[PDB]
Amino acid sequence: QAPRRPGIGTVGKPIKLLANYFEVDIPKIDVYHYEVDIKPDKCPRRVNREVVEYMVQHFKPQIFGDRKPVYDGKKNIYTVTALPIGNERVDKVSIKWLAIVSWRMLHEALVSGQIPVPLESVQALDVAMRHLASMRYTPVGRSFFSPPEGYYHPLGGGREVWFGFHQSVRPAMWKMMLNIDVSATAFYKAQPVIEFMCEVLDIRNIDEQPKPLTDSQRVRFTKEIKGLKVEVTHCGQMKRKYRVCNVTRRPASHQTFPLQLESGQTVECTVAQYFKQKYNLQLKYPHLPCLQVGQEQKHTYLPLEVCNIVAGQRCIKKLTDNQTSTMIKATARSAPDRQEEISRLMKNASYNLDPYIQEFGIKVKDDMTEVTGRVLPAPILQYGGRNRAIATPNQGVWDMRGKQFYNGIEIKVWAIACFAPQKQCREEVLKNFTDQLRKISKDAGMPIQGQPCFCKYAQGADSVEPMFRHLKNTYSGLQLIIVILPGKTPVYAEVKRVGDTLLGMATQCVQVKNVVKTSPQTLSNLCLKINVKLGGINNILVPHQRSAVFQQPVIFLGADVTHPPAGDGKKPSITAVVGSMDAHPSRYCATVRVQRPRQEIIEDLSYMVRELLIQFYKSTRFKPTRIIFYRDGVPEGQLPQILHYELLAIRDACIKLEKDYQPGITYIVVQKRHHTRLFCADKNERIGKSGNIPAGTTVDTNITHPFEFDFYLCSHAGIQGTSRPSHYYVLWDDNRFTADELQILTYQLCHTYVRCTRSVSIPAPAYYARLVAFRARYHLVDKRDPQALAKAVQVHQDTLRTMYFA
RNA sequence: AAAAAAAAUU
Repeated sequence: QAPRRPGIGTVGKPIKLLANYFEVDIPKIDVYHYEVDIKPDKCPRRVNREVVEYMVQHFKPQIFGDRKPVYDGKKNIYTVTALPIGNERVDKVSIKWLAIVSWRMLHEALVSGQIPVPLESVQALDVAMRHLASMRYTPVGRSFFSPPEGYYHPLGGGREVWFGFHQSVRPAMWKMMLNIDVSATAFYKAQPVIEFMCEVLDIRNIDEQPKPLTDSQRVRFTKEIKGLKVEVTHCGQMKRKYRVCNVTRRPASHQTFPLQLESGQTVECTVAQYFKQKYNLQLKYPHLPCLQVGQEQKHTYLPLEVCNIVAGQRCIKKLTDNQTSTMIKATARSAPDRQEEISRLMKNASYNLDPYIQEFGIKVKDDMTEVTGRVLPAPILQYGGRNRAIATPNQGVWDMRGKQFYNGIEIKVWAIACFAPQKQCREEVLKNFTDQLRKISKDAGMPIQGQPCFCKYAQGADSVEPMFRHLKNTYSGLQLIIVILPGKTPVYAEVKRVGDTLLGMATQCVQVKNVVKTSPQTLSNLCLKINVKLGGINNILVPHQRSAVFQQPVIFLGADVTHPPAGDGKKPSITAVVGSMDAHPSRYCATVRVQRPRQEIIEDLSYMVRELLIQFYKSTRFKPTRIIFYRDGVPEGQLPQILHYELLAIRDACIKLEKDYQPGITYIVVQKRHHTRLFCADKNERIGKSGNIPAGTTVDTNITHPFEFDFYLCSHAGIQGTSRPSHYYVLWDDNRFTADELQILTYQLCHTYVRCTRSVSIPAPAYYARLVAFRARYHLVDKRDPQALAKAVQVHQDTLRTMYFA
């Protein structure tokens, strides 16, 4: 149980909106919940649905009547009236009654408040409404897809775009709502394994050179196919499927396995020879490796040429850079375009004609729910210099033109390390970028004075550490190294490992293409990062517009955790907590840890908060009387456990610091990872080419929680596609914020982000936490272990208190 | 890595 919504907000200008939420009308009835268990039970959900379907259609007069039950594909089945089964395990499948779920109770929860929304009742409603979809389409998380028909969008690397939709049912202010959004995700093309391989290795003619793969080629191919299912072609249309657990180092020609004889003895056989003796198949590519499938001890190896990628597998592995861009061009669409697609999808699903939805007397509205939101007023920013200019945000954006940093750092001692080849970045071009940067930096109050003390060309990652060591040895007062990089490169991680964690030196990296073509905007943005890295302040919130929380010392924290990529289970999850270090709030310090893979709870949270509080005290000489904690979204089903642990840890950090130190805690989870979309009802209110809602629009009624304290705030200007409004859930509040105070404060924090003169989509602290976690992933790049991983992530004392993550 | 937004048996 979270705190109750204290009231609704009154600040700002009302704006009429439409939300991809569709009203659901449920009957006030009892539904009946049965358990099904099937043997074997390691089987995919699509199989179980087949079994249950076969069962329903066949055993009508015996044990089903003419009812239309609904099934989740696993263990749960629901019916609108009781089955003539009583209380009996009927029989490879059995059914036995479990419980009654009350939709009457769910209705009352929504208009009363006094009990938590009953999740078993919501679950039964969801299963019922997605039952037909689950048979017609391929289910993926809470979404549905079908194979490309009438379109084709390959991504490269054996991947392609499938279009589909997200569907979920959620309790809202007075009613259950159906949330529908259009969606698109990457799937693997169903094609032979050899063609998959050629795509991922960029081989244009596999018959050109019949020689084994290089080690790099095999490694690259391996990371790509590991975990996928494949099916075999050499058996008479049997087409047995397997999962890939590895790719052999040896060609099929050289790969051996113990061949078991009828007697039970074993002889050594090669894969190539086996396929000849057994299937009378002489391999075309005995130089290519095999797929190891099944257990890593059952020695089962498949030559590539007898294998196809199984149709219909989603790509969980991360997309590359092109891949991602390619996908966005095919999938993104303006707010109005998306708005039409949702509505068309909605009109074309005909939910009220779904005979399952009818069986349960459920009704859904055809039209997007209308909602009134409010556009919050944007805070003004205070700049420095002799004019002390103000910036007034306009549609979520302002600029540095005519403005000096609130506190600008003078830069007299700085170096250039150019890791791009000299021919691609010659001294004259380098001097040109340098001259430009200096003019711009001087205009911003952060003058880079004179010539660099050191400017040298190098190549490769291995050269970073010796050069940086020399630099630290020779210029112990070096303020900055500008590192020039040739595109994406392993030296970046090396520069950050060496500068952030080994030696404690500030570095600002810049792509050579940006050095070669100096745009004013780009150089100006570089100054923003450089100034704070060197301990400057770019701007502050004009102080009089702040929350009453600033009457006393207050600290703002942001927290995030990043998990290792799919496949990786070895690599750790990373936890990051940042905290404000002044009263503006502008400057932040960071803490970071490594922990058990996949754990969402921030395990060292108490330790981490304690460090931040101690550092806050060192810097301001006050103890905060309040702690405002912004937590990145977690999985809904785990957040009671998350909250219980983390709220206690934060409390513990205070308690373990000093007797009688009890600051008030506000704990807010921020979620961008959801499918709620908001559109202007009035065409004329749409902003930009993308036609999105204005930066600052806030919604805290109608589509939000029926009794708890949550709101949507779209803090940023929509540049492309359809904006995602961030969702804020208040899980704890000792500080008794009113709605306005907390919505305004959250919005203001989106204007304190140092890396751009724009309101960003989440508060600065939460955003910095993400950056910090991402930087630590670079520190771990390696090119006893648990103690070694913790050390790799610990940054040097000389940068530990700086904003190295900007 | 100037930056924000943006789609996710063998």
